[PDB]
Amino acid sequence: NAIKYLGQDYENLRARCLQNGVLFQDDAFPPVSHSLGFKELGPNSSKTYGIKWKRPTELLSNPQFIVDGATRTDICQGALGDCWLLAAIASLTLNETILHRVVPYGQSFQEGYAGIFHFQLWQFGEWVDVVVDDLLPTKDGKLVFVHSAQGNEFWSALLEKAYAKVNGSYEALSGGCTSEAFEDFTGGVTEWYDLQKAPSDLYQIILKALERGSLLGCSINISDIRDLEAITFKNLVRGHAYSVTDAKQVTYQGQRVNLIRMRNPWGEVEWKGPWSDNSYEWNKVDPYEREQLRVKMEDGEFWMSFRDFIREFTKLEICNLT
Ligand SMILES: *[C@](=O)([C]([C]C1=[C][C]=[C][C]=[C]1)[N]C(=O)[C]([C][C]([C])[C])[N]C(=O)O[C][C]O[C][C]O[C])C(=O)[N][C]1[C][C]1
Ligand SMILES: [Ca+2]
Ligand SMILES: [Ca+2]
Repeated sequence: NAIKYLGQDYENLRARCLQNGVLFQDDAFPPVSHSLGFKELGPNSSKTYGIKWKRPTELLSNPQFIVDGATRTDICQGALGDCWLLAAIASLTLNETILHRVVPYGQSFQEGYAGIFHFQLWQFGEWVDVVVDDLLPTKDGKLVFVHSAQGNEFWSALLEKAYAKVNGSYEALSGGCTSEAFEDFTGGVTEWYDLQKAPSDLYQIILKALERGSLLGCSINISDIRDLEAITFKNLVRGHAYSVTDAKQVTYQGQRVNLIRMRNPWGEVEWKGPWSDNSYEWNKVDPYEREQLRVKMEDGEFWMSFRDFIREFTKLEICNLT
């Protein structure tokens, strides 16, 4: 059983709050500016000034911890530089077992609610249970940071808060390494691949990792700084963590083509090249494959051929489990 971060005891705190007729407020990560940050989110910063801390039970009549499962569409980045963390959470959702280690069952805004939630992370070389109160940064009634495509769903917001907690503040999550979040969700072994020097069996390596529920992410290095724009001509985001979410082979004009699926943690802004949602390539695969694989939605998720993937992206990270 996970050891308690800082000795904070989720069930004890919950039961005592319920008995005392109050909602939990977390002394270890309180609803004040120092939990937001120190510079860009510091006490005197423009961003801090516009934020008010509110519980989901203050925002909505019917807040829900999980709605239609804890899935990758639940991860929509807000106004924070934590794409790396969010790419990792989105990948985490594809492995049911590890997902629900990190996100324990039995948490609700109804029976037994007392304004406290908990999550398990691999931290300090231990599996640790981290509590948070459910006060969340908001502006004009909406979450400022991560939110779900399902507007009344809060598990991912609360998880991002717990991860901020262990790192000291939300601002502490601005800029990072996808593999660091991968490790913090698994205790696993991380490896990376230079896509410009990809081994000839990389696609098989990817297939196998996805099969076993390993976590995969990818990115495009900015080799100049940003003097060819943050976004590429074909609508990829440079210096930005994507989750790799599938790998499947289609029959394109009678010939197998290896495809790879990825997801922008923004929940929007997608590749517009071959195999993109509106591309013509889909017209030349058999309708069953097209229907299984293609989803015409601005949801941040899209396909690329593996060929185009290894040309466009520069880095692949894989976190392998037990
Ligand atoms: C991601 O794209 C962020 C944007 C970002 C924010 C703050 C600083 C730098 C970049 N991208 C990253 O965090 C990238 C992700 C990798 C390419 C996978 N990390 C990175 O460039 O490493 C920087 C090192 O910083 C670590 C400092 O630790 C002390 C994003 O969140 N984008 C949305 C804001 C638009
Ligand atoms: Ca959901
Ligand atoms: Ca899409």
